[PDB]
Amino acid sequence: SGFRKMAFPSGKVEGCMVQVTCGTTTLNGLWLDDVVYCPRHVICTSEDMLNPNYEDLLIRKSNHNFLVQAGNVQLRVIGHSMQNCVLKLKVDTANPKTPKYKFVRIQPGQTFSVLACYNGSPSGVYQCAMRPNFTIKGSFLNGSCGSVGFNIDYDCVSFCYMHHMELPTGVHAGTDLEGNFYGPFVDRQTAQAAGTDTTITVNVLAWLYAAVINGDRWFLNRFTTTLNDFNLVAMKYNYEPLTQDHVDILGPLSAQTGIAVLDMCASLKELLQNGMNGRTILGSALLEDEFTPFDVVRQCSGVTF
Amino acid sequence: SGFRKMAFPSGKVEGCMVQVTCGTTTLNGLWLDDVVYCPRHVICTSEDMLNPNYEDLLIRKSNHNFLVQAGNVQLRVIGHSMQNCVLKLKVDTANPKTPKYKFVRIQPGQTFSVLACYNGSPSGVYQCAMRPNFTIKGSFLNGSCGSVGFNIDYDCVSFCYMHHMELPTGVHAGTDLEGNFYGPFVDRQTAQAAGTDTTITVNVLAWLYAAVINGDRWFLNRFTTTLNDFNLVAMKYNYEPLTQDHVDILGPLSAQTGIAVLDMCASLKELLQNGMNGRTILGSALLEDEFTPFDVVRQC
Ligand SMILES: CO[C@@]1(C(=O)Nc2cncc3ccccc23)CCOc2ccc(Cl)cc21
Ligand SMILES: CO[C@@]1(C(=O)Nc2cncc3ccccc23)CCOc2ccc(Cl)cc21
Repeated sequence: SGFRKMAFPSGKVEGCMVQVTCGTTTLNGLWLDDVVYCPRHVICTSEDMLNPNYEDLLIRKSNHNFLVQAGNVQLRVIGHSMQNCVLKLKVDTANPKTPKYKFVRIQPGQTFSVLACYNGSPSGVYQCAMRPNFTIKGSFLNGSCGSVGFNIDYDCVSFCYMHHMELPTGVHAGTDLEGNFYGPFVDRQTAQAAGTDTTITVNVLAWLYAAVINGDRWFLNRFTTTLNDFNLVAMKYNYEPLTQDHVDILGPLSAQTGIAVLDMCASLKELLQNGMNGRTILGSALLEDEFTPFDVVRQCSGVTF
Repeated sequence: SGFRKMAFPSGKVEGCMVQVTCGTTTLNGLWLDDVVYCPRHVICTSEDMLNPNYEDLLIRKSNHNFLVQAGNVQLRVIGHSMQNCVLKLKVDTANPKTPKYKFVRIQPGQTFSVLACYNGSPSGVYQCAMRPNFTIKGSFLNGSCGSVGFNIDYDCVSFCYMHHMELPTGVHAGTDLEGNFYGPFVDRQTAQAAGTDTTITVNVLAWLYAAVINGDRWFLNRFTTTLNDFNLVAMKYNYEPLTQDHVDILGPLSAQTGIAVLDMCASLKELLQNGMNGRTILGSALLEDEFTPFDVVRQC
């Protein structure tokens, strides 16, 4: 019993974190095989950030301008190139701790673990979701750029996020490991803002199934709803639309608890329209949307890596 | 910016998790140097659990009755001894992945990371606090016994908890790594219950200081309180008493934000009286008590 916000074990990623220094700037890099990946903004001064021409700034750098430190060992950079907003530093040593890995681009609503790092040293691990507005509500201080987000599927690490920026509201923006930003963000010090966000409906439903599995049933009711009527209510409360794909994905949890997905939607509708009435669900007074249906099944079944 | 419930990176502990099997029972063990630590209840059958005589059950076991698996490698048990409620299995191989470590017994209110494991394989990592009633609100299924709690301040892993039991309310009980239970619990299936839980007041105050550091001030007020008047109020909401030690520990956060500890106590009293009025503090509609003053300074 019990239901916690749980991250994947971070060991496979810890063995890939390195420190990347370019001039006065130090941030984190991900060392996989003979390449160190890091935000291309590592080459910018604060003035360069105002309006950077990354190709022009990079052409002025040599391999020896990039200092890469893996623990207490300096790696030698033997090549450098840019792919979108990520800088790829070729090094002369393949990382012996390189796990089985893939680069995957996730969709909003998907969760992942973040290994927050400073000076190439892991500091903490937490779980978060890619918001519908493409930001993450992370916890990152100055020096955290290059920290990565990942999932583990069997023995394979799927890297899905690299940290680049903090927006004025304190939320975060980054790229996939191919350097493509999540969201309409750019790696430039210019006015940017997180758009209006919405709640990840399928994840709230998954978390309500988790509460039922853990013995919390007060919110259940005799009612059901149509998918269209539920989506009218979801639109009203700034919840993401629930698709037939979401309903299908919740099938296993629906079969286990005996509560049809549309039956759980009618519980959610009542919670949106009436609140919790002083009660809590899994120790929360808010509807939690950072557990996917897969996270709920994994946590309630004890999947290992 | 941002404030998350953050666990320590688990890699140093992942490299210590092994599977321990004794007869029909399989659970997790912690392999440090040439010793594998695990709950002594691994030697019990479901029947033995009501009134086990562990000394008598253990004397009947030989080294070959314990199967220890580290990944896909079977380790050879060359000795076994019990220390309180933990079984220590001496093995013929020192763990090459043994980090710098220590065993520390924590106090209620302290937080730690749990690396939940099944069959010697890590499943996930999360952050816990030792509740005032000596239980932890974990996430543990059957097979999770032997999973450990730890902190990693400055490259040294301080192991503070080993999982042993789930109480009827779904909360969890365990021991330190010397096998001493936290709380009045025993490793037997006799009727046991978690005592009435209370809120960790010093941690709620630390988290309010985290909220001020992150730019939120809506809950502040023009009032202060005496420590005794605060405790008289807080006790009515099932909050733990705030001691002068707690006030001293909050000194650094008080100096950084410019909000005296007793001024923050007055904000807490008001929050308990009013609720949040539809507002949130650091993304929460409840007062969070699983961040210590040390955690707040580390993260902010
Ligand atoms: C590279 O630095 C920037 C940044 O956001 N960095 C940070 C990222 N995370 C947490 C931060 C906490 C505090 C201070 C900075 C943080 C700030 C300057 O302008 C920009 C502009 C664009 C980009 Cl892609 C990054 C940056
Ligand atoms: C030895 O296992 C017991 C147990 O609590 N195990 C568990 C520990 N964690 C999570 C659990 C989730 C679901 C099922 C059991 C769990 C159950 C029998 O009585 C007892 C009595 C004492 C002790 Cl020290 C352990 C136990």
